[PDB]
Amino acid sequence: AQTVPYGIPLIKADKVQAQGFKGANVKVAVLDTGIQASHPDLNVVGGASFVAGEAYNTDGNGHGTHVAGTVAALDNTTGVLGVAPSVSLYAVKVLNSSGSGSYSGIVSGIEWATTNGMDVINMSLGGASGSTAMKQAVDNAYARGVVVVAAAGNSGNSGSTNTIGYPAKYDSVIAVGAVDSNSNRASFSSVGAELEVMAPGAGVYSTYPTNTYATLNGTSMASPHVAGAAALILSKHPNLSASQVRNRLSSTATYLGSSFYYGKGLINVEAAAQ
Ligand SMILES: *C(=O)N[C@H](Cc1ccccc1)NC(=O)[C@@H]1CCCN1C(=O)[C@H](C)NC(=O)OC(C)(C)C
Ligand SMILES: [Ca+2]
Ligand SMILES: [Ca+2]
Ligand code: NA
Repeated sequence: AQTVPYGIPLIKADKVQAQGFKGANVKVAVLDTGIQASHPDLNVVGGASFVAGEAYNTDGNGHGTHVAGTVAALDNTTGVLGVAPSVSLYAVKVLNSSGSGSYSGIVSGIEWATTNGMDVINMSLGGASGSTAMKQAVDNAYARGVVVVAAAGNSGNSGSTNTIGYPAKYDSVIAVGAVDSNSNRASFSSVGAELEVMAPGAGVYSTYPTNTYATLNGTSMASPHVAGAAALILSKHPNLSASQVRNRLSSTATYLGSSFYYGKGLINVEAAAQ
């Protein structure tokens, strides 16, 4: 009855989980379209909503719910298995039903997250431009010790140009690209100097409203693999700093090719969590 999405062992999260580290006590905020809190495979401990007319524990789009499931679907006898199934999960709603958000809404969510003591923030969202306030927000979150992860973008490549979106592009944020179950880069994955690591992003099955499970493709889906990993690292080495966590992830990554399309490569949690 429980399905193991291929991304889990592809990043070796399963080997870490078997060590006894599952993210217990680590706080992760999912900055997204909200989360279907009543899903039986998810346990949402709190959150906030910065979108008018929608509470934070409903997901009318599904995206938030799916991203969250990759970070933390419960390890049990049903549904799927998250990368860090015991993490304390918060839903922070910054995107509307249609999957879009405003700058001030996103910034508010980052700030909330920093203020409320999150350890890791996941932002499967992004655009062609940033804002100064957005930059301030992210830089400040990192400086205070939160690991900040974002999807690089689903723009593919074109010639020698950078298709890395913001906030991923900021240097205090990890930009994650997508690979498929064969470990190959997916075509839609953005490219650029800032790309940092890769994770599973094509054909990712996860939680999905209402009470079901579905497969989506996107750097959006690769991002939470990284957030979940950081969370595992922290549960095994609580003394680490954000940048140390960041460093472990990119240094032990599996090389796949040039950094412009693959950054340092595919994350390897077992290696990173040593
Ligand atoms: C996750 O993969 N998020 C990706 C986009 C992204 C961009 C920059 C940095 C990180 C991630 N966003 C989406 O998939 C997003 C959700 C709701 C709309 N959607 C779009 O960007 C769609 C695909 N674009 C769309 O509206 O463009 C048209 C229809 C042409 C106007
Ligand atoms: Ca539930
Ligand atoms: Ca489950
Ligand atoms: Na980056």
